[PDB]
Amino acid sequence: GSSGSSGTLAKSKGASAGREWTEQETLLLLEALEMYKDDWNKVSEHVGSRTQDECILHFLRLPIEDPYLENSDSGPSSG
Repeated sequence: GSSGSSGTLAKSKGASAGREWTEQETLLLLEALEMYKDDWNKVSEHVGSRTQDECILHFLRLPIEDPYLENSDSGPSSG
């Protein structure tokens, strides 16, 4: 089924337990993406609790870049 150019899709997560990227991690990934942009081996190390593979994936997950749009707030300290 094809409607538009972009591959429309939705992700439903709630019960499936496993791994999760925390706002903290998300940033780390970027920090390295600047220095070890290509050097994945290091990237996986920069983060801390992530492997080369995982890192690569996460990278292809983040939302689209916007010119001007108020993003969510850090909020409380999620435990």
